[PDB]
Amino acid sequence: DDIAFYEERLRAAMLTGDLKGLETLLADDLAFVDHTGCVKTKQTHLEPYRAGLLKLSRLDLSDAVVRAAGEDGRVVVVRAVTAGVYDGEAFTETLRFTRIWRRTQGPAGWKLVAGHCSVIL
Amino acid sequence: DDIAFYEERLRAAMLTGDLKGLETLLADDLAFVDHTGCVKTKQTHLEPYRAGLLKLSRLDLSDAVVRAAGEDGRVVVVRAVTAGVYDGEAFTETLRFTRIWRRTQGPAGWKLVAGHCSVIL
Repeated sequence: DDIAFYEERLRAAMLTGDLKGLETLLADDLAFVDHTGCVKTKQTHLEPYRAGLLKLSRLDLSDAVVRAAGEDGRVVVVRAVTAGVYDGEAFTETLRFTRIWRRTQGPAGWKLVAGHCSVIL
Repeated sequence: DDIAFYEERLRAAMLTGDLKGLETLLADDLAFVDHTGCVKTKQTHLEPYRAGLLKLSRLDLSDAVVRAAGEDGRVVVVRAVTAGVYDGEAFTETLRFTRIWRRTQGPAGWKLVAGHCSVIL
């Protein structure tokens, strides 16, 4: 019902490095565009978390816009102020995220089918 | 049914500056993230076309990925090689586009509810 629950779950899993949490939230057909415009799969997307190459210290979301793409699709567009370490280097980055969630059944929930992030300039 | 029809319609409307075509394809609740991470509405998104401030000469799409966000949502992630004039200046830009289409009824079709574009680096 409320995509805020899943958005918050995702934020927590990313911030805490909860790989199992991330694996649960992301659909296996994930197509995720990264900040260089490269299209990543679920396994390539989660690799930095799984290797310990990405650790986030800050992930502050604001200005969320939510739209419906039918009863079973939800778009979330949000501003994210982030900091952490990536590939051995401290970083700070401010991004716009677009995320597309699909409704899932069996266990009633939502999973992430696609997303895009790019820097806010 | 085939989101390729609407993707191709959109490509043609953008390339030809068909403002009415664009107005038909874009939902009124459009949230579109531009290449600086700014979130635009349908009216702010179409303004450069309507003013004659953006004219495209090239819009070559490739490597399209399509995903379903239920029966009534479709995600398209595509590489776009573009050129034109914007605000009086010739430009060339290569982008990744993410587009989220919703199924519409009455006239059976699809309209764009959200999107994101960023440069491929």
